[PDB]
Amino acid sequence: QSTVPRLHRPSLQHFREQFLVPGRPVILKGVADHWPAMQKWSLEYIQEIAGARTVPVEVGSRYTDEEWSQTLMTVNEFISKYIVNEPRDVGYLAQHQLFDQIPELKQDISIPDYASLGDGEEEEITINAWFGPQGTISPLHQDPQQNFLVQVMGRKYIRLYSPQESGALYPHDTHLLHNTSQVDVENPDLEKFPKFAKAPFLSAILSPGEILFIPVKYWHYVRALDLSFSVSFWWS
Ligand SMILES: O=C(O)CNC(=O)C(=O)O
Ligand SMILES: [Mn+2]
Repeated sequence: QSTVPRLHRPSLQHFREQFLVPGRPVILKGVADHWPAMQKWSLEYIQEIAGARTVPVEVGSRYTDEEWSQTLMTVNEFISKYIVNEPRDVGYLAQHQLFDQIPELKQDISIPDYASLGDGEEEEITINAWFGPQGTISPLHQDPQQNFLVQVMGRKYIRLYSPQESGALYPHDTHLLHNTSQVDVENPDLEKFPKFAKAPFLSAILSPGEILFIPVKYWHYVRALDLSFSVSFWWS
């Protein structure tokens, strides 16, 4: 159990050799801290630019829950019901291609140059928004591409487990959830999942202007500590 390392604007070669090729997480500083988003994206700005648009919203504590569901509403409705007014349930505008929907917002972000070290096309990079209140939780899971998760507003608590530790994370048996752990990271049932207790991990609090590199297939768990807006870039 240790902290994810933080590096200020490392060279492309240093990132490639020490992090990308070996598949090791790192937080990059001084890279996204000057996105216009970092100063422009307030709730008021998001309402002005996106408020009338329809977005998918996940409702419930964790997508692994039984009562969890997905609905559609405007961004203004999402803010009113799940952020500003004392909300009744946790809602999360998660994993949504908001920048394709609202191209004006693309002007406020940039793809990190480190993504050019991959073997894929820039036109195939997928950019997703993650916008929600304090307390959203994305259960421990792994993704099939590299990721840069950029924090714009608020902070997130992140726990990372290597693919080498997959046995101790008890992936779901069904094919559709095989990329998700059965374990609740922050309150694990150690009578049912004893191997989880000894599995090593990295953790961090990701703050505005920071980029977390999540290597392909690295298991990650994310809880928002404040009202939060993150932007993920999936690339190969
Ligand atoms: O930010 C979150 O809640 C979860 N993020 C991701 O799983 C991701 O960027 O791939
Ligand atoms: Mn993910």
